Amino acid sequence: IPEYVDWRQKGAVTPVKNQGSCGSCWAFSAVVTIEGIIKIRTGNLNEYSEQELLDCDRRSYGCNGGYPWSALQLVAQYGIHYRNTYPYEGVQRYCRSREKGPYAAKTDGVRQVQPYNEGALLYSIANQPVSVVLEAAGKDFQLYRGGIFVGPCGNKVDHAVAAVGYGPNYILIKNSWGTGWGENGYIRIKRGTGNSYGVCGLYTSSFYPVKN
Ligand SMILES: *[C@@H](C(=O)O)[C@H](O)C(=O)N[C@@H](CC(C)C)C(=O)NCCCCNC(N)=[NH2+]
Repeated sequence: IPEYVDWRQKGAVTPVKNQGSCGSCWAFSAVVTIEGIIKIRTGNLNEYSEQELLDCDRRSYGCNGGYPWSALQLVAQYGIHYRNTYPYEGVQRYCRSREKGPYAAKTDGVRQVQPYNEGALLYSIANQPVSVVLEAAGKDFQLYRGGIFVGPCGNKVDHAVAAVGYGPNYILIKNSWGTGWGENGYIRIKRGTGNSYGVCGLYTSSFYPVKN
């Protein structure tokens, strides 16, 4: 795999979103990976609905948090609508998938990256955007403005994001806190430290969609 990957440069990443106060990061994270794999497999970049996963993933807890793997399983089992059809409201409401016509996109499964393994994660990122988790509660992460982030931070993961690239010393992350946070919405997180958890626990739990 190459020394640099940046899925934005291949036109496979949509604009940075803001989840607001709702604990919907798990849905935003999943949608980044759907938008990516559909561009990779079909040539077309579209925005898909975080709100639909928020409302409809019965294994998750709405704005009280959720699971990227369950959200991804939902898209593989049923499908997902365009963001325009099912726009983001920042609050969990009833599942309205049935009321909104046929699904826009569908995937074929979900796989997990072997946890606590930097190289396995890089291998997956070289193939597509990956849903990853990290510890975001620390004030160093909250106040991040730019550069390759080394912490301080622990490994108590609490925030789902999307890895959309990497370089020799970092993994490139699309956050869902708006374009004014970090590097226009992104953070580069230090890698290669020898810590099996990853910086801020970045290697704890990583999933990606499969599409034939
Ligand atoms: C993340 C966010 O929006 O910043 C959000 O709090 C979240 O989804 N957290 C997850 C953990 C990450 C995926 C690591 C979470 O806490 N999931 C478990 C669901 C919440 C616990 N149970 C109940 N009933 N609320």
